[PDB]
Amino acid sequence: RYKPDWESLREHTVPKWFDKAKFGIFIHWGIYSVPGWATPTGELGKVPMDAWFFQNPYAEWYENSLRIKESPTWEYHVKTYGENFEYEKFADLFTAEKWDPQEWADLFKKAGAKYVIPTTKHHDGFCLWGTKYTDFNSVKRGPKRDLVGDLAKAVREAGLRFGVYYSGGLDWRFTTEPIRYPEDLSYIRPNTYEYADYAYKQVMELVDLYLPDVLWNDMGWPEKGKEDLKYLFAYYYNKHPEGSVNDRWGVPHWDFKTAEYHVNYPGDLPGYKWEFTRGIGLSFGYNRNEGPEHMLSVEQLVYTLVDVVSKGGNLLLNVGPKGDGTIPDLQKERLLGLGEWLRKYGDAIYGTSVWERCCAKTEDGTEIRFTRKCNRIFVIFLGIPTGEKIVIEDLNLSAGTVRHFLTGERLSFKNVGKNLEITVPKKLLETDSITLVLEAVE
Amino acid sequence: RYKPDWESLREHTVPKWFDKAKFGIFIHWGIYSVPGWATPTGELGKVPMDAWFFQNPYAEWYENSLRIKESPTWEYHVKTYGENFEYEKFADLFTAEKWDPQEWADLFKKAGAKYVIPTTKHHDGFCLWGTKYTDFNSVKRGPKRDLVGDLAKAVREAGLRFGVYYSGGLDWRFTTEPIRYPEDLSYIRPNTYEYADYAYKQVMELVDLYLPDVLWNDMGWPEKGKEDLKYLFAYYYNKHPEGSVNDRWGVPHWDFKTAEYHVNYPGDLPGYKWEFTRGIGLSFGYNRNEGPEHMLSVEQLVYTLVDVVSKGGNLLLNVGPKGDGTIPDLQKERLLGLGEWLRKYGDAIYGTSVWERCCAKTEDGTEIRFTRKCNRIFVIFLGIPTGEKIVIEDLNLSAGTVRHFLTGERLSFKNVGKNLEITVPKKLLETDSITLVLEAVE
Amino acid sequence: RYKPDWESLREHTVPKWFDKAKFGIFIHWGIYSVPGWATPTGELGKVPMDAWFFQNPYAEWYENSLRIKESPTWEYHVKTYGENFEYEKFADLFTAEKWDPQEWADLFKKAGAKYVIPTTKHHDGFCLWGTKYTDFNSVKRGPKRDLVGDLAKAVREAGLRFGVYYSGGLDWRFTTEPIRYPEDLSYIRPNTYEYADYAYKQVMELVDLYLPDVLWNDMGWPEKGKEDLKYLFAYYYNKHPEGSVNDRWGVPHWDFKTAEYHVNYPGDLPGYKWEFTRGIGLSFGYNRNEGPEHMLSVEQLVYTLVDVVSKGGNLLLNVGPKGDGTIPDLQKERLLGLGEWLRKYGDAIYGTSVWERCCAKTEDGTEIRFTRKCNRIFVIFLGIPTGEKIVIEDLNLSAGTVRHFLTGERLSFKNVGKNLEITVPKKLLETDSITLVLEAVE
Amino acid sequence: RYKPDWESLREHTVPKWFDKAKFGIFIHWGIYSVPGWATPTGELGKVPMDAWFFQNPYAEWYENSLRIKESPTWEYHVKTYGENFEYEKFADLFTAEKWDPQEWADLFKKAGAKYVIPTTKHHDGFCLWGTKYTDFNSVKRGPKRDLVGDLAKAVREAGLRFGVYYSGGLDWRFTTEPIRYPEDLSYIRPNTYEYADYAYKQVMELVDLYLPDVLWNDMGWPEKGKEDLKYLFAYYYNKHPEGSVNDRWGVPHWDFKTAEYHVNYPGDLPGYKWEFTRGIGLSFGYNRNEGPEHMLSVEQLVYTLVDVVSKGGNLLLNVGPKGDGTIPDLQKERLLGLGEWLRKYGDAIYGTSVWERCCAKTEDGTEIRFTRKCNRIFVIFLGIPTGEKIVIEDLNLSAGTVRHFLTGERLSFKNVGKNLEITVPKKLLETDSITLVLEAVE
Ligand SMILES: O[C@@H]1[C@H](O)[C@H](Cc2ccccc2)NC[C@H]1O
Ligand SMILES: O[C@@H]1[C@H](O)[C@H](Cc2ccccc2)NC[C@H]1O
Ligand SMILES: O[C@@H]1[C@H](O)[C@H](Cc2ccccc2)NC[C@H]1O
Ligand SMILES: O[C@@H]1[C@H](O)[C@H](Cc2ccccc2)NC[C@H]1O
Repeated sequence: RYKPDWESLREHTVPKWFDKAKFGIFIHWGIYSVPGWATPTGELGKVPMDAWFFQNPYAEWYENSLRIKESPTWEYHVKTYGENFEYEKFADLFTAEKWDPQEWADLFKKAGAKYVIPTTKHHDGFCLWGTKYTDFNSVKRGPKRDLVGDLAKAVREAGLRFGVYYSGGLDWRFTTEPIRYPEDLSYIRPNTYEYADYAYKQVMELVDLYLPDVLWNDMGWPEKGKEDLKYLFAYYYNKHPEGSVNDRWGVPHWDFKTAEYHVNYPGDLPGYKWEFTRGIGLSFGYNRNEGPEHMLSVEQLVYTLVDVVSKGGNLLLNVGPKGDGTIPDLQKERLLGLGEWLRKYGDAIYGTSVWERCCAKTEDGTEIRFTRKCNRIFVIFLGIPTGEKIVIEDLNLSAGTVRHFLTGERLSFKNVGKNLEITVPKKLLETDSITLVLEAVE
Repeated sequence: RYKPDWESLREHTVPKWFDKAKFGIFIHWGIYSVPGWATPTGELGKVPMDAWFFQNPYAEWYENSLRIKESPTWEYHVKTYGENFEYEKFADLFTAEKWDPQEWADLFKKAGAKYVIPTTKHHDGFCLWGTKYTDFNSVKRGPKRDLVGDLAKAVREAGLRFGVYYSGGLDWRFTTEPIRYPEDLSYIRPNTYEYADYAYKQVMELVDLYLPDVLWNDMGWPEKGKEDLKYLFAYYYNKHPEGSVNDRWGVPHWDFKTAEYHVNYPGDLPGYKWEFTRGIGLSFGYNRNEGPEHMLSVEQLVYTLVDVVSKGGNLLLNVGPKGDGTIPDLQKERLLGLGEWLRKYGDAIYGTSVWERCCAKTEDGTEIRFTRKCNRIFVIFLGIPTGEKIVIEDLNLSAGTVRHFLTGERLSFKNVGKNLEITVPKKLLETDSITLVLEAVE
Repeated sequence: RYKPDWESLREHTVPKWFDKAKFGIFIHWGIYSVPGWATPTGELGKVPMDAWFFQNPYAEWYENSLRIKESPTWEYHVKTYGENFEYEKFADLFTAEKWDPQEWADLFKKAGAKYVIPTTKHHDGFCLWGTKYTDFNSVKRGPKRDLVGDLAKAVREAGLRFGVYYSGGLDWRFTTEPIRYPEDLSYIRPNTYEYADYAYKQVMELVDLYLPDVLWNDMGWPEKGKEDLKYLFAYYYNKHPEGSVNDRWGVPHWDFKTAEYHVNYPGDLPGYKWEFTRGIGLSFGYNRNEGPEHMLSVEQLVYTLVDVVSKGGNLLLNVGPKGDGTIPDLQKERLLGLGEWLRKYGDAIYGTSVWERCCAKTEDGTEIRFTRKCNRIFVIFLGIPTGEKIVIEDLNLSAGTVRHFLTGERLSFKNVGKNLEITVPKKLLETDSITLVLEAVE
Repeated sequence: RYKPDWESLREHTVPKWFDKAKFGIFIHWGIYSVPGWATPTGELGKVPMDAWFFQNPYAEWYENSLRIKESPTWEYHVKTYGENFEYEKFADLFTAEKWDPQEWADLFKKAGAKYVIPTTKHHDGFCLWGTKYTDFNSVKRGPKRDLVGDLAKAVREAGLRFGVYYSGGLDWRFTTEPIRYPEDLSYIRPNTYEYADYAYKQVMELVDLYLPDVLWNDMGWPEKGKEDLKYLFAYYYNKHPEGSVNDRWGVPHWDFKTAEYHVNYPGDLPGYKWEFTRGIGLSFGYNRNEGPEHMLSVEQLVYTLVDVVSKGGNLLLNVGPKGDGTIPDLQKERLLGLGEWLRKYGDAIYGTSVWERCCAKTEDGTEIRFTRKCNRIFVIFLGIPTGEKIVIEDLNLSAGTVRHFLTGERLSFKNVGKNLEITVPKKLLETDSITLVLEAVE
């Protein structure tokens, strides 16, 4: 039994399943998905926060942007929907007409994901389950359906872990003023006792109805409610020990940390479990303005996951569905392409551990990432070298045998000084897809 | 940007407008205005608090007095309205039948007021705006009108600053026992988390709907809610920097202090901005039992404002309207009379600063008050001397020229020892009204 | 960098070296070592606490015991040393005349310990290093030597890790009344701010002077100083990230938990790192009353270690030296015994991880424990079976091969139903020492 | 009387004398003044903090620097003084052989300073008065003199106000590890209750012995002592109401805020009193490596002061004396320069208030600043224009007359559109020194 205190909850470490899953699908879907619109300005960590909230590239932030008059979103809204059309009104057009959960889970399984996390309530405070705590949810409005639940059955049928995203820190149903600058976030929050009780009841509800594998909170937890978390975590873990919890509660406990786009990205191995999060494009919620110029390429996705994994993390890729319940093809294409590379190279990703170091580079700088599996050292090149002679800078293998991962073919190598040279026959190099993968056994 | 912490809110000082306004109208109007009744016992600071709540001379306290059986109010109520008539029932007779806000603002402008503050919710918890937090408000009951709002438009059209009074500390809708002695106030309060949230939401609502120039709280703020105030003040000031806030919250911040009847009245210059408050009569809410024997005279009003002003304060005079929305003539007379003296002598009051000292007295003790305006020193006599030779005790003017304020007429004066003698020709003395005003230029 | 807050320190998990060490030596050595006397009552968890402190079997508790008049220790003292003989007088008799730190480290290395932790200050508050915060230390009294530092140099040259034990929660130099019942521990403590600073300054000083590998606190941390630990842990981890901290501070953070004698002993796999501690006998400090009847036997030491290791823990075995600095022969014998067994079987102990289950037993009740090392599963019998037929209950191996560990000889086995039967040829059975160890590869 | 609580202390606003003084002298003088060495890296706000403490340009940080092995300061020390030479050894070389406090005060008076504030104790914890709480002070070591008191007597006889600087947040006598990165400041501090008492007792003692006009704390106040400040401020203000306090205590109360070099510098009118501080050069303590290339020029000092004053602030210019007590010539020259300009233009600086705006510029980009004194508006050009035609952008004066300040000569001007043009006859332009100053009366 876990007890309701930080010292006792320290005992709960991140579950083996999570540590091994390596790749998950985040899903930001809500009434904001309907206008599904945002100025695709850039990447968090790259856009000056002085203008960010006024040129918000995150479509889930539509209501906050709409509250800022004379903001691209405001202009777009009045021209498209009209001045008199309140944000909340989108819960009526959000009908998920063409939603098939089994199709999503199927697609996430094909894409190589091992877990899925949908936004159950994002900052606009609209809920995608039949909460008994508010009438602004998907059962009484829009869809008339318990999306969280039906999706949880599907992802589970597909044999995938299911977690929940929940906006503990922000709920615009409790405020009127929009966020215009980062500092605003320190005072424009629900602030009441009532809201702290609401968050607590709602996450308890998610724990009772769905017993998720992950509690992924966002934007901190209401100060007046931080202490409830001792009770909620004990309760949760006691019902579900292999459950997990992220680091965005603003309290002493968490099972794994998080890093967003540029924000918090580790340069080398950190000493704890973490998860990198990002959209395929610049937004989490669907943005009709994003085209391929904005999205990552399959090649880029793979390089990303491999880098995140060689560093001890998991990659939580976000997809942003449309109001009708369909997943844009630009995003479906890319999921399938990552999926495909994972079918071929899964074994060097899933279930792996960090090695002595994460990184290395060749003589002409192709970047190299490492992962472990007991005595087997996977060597992953972000790309496929042209030459057959290959020179890895600063590295000596103690191992006796290096093998070409996809074929098995033993390879010739020798510690040439402070480096290691290996010879890969073009017939092999020609077989790899996106990444030349070697396998060393010391 | 102001931040949600006491140290950062320290930066907000009392707005220039307030410091210069000098005189404001407080308005205590509510369902208590209908019985409009109280035993006119005396002045706060003069009535022994051992009997005060049982002989309450403040008519807005009607419900508290009514809850004390065998109390003059209780007797009067059962004879006039009946045992079976609950206090709350007055919200049905409170119909403001004859209310014209434009007429009030007009009258307050003529009376010389620069700002106005109506009680939006007094201790009986009835609200004079359409709050969404309670059904006991003027839109759903009584008037069927948003009094706060309609009055805010009017006072603003009249070009006057508008603030709000709000009973943060007491709300009898959350208690059943009456206050019988001062000590009772330490435990008979709403006390719940819910009430702290209610106050916070309601003042936020007043800030959102009306963005007042002044947040005038009363009776302290619910202990469980004091910390919200960091957030509310930052929020408020950030929306309205020239906004102001009084000192009755029981937290580290405030823009100006307060003093009631005898309670907290400074003897000389204090080193911060404050505001003296009092009714024209002994009550704030309308009291049909008060006659002129109870009210201040125009002469007394003027002497009061001048004394309060020479000491750095503002005078917040309270008027108590009737249930029909009309302002008793006894009170209208006096407002107009103060107004009249302000038309003549405004320039020695509005926009002034304290001088080296506030006070002085003549040889035969007519009291004298001082105000400044750069190098111009206004010298105000509380009354008009008969003689022409005048002797001001303990004072030497360094200034070269003294002038009779109303005419301009240079006057003859000399430092005669530790005193100053001046000669005012009766033709001049005969021109002043209520106060002989001199003007010195050093 | 770690930051001074529980959330950030959570980032620091137990160092890999500690997780893999499995076996460490504790050393209770102090002026109490001189009288080196205690009644061998029994084991913590088995002696009713109503009598425990009056028949204290822990000899380091001599001063507490002496403070209880008419207690075995009091009588013993009066008779052997006299009434005029204060406990602190032992600091001068504690001369460590025959102490050779390098012999100790040689000794601890032979026995198999991978780390050593001496008491730098026990409840009697005597310090075994030249602290600058007290004169009651080994540099100024007795030994005229920095025991801690001199021992650190030696252990480190033997290639073993060094940690320190510090009695943060109790210090008899700051109290007068002895502990008679467990409940006394709740109010009889130093209690002052001055004591909290002292404790703070002393651990800071140990960090600064010897940068220990483990900070082993005991009896909790002074309530007034609990918040100092955020700073101290951050200070310590930023200077020594591979450093570690136990769980006896009473704050949200720890790297490994502790169990003592019967107290807090897990029956199956917990999910965090812990360490078990006990003496070779019933006391931690030297007890000249203890005979082999009170000590564990090499066989019991071995079974203790295996049991602890199969459950994720480390065993911290305590050694109680004499005031002259020699390690009593009954204890030296036993270390050597354990050390010999480790020489033969250590590869199935050091560097291992837990398996799916920790335990199993033979049809005839010999106890079995498991440990893992990748694909290799070590099956350690707590003793050596007689028959060649071996039936382990409730167990089926999927593994293709099962080898007899010490020789490597493949063995025959088959999953006979819900059990597993293996045949161990007497020649092999006769080869093992104390424990029959098998190796299975899946 | 002030009461010991933030709400009541709010009553104390910044004293009129301080608001009107505008210019003050800071004096960093200590044993660090002896080595008087530092690498002139640059200005705070412009040197990346990742390197800052290893190339510290603030010479008073010598001990911190010395504590970092292989740091310019460490090398410099070892080479010049030796390894066996501890920093505290400088207390004995700090003999102030040529110190004449009255020459200093004469000097500060000529330069224009209206108040002086010497460091009574800097981060190295050496005290420049005969404190009774430490032996590390100027009465017992070095100077054998009460520097603080002797300097207070002199400054006060010169008719200037006296304040004290006290390093409440840092004291290296209580720590061992140096600050290497800004984040260290969060855990490397005295941290003990004993230190909080000490700090408390030492400021109490400065109040008691010299009743300073300003209490200038630095680096925040020990967390354990924050609540002591309610008592101390109340104690101080009740003994000296015209006393004042800066904003580096980290509690709800302060009389004026502070900005340092680039750090916290306002671009336009804030709405509270603040003070700007910087050295004549890059360091506060004497740096014998600094040459004119590192110092501001009299012209830059003047523009600095005008800019600060037009924005509501005071400039606290720092002077760094030598261990013998003489003020280096490059700095004396500059004070005198500033002092001469103040002799001519001071009436447009001392006693002024801010105007509606602080700034404006000429069509040709010469910067302009404004200051007020009732109806008089001073227009200070940061330099002297060449043409006689002067076009100030975005500005219209309602004022009837515009005079050339130093002479009084009426000038011609007209609001040519959105600008204002004035003609300054070269004879006048040639009369001004460093800044063309005009005077406008409305
Ligand atoms: O859209 C949400 C937001 O991007 C947060 C991160 C964030 C950080 C700073 C400003 C806005 C948003 N990550 C989770 C997303 O669901
Ligand atoms: O009627 C209210 C009450 O007089 C408070 C002052 C007060 C003080 C002590 C007892 C009762 C009331 N001032 C504001 C008025 O609206
Ligand atoms: O003597 C110390 C005591 O055993 C603590 C545990 C303890 C618990 C309860 C009573 C006495 C002791 N563990 C370490 C030993 O050094
Ligand atoms: O050396 C002191 C330091 O400049 C503080 C400000 C400061 C801030 C950050 C690092 C070092 C110093 N201001 C007063 C000076 O005496």
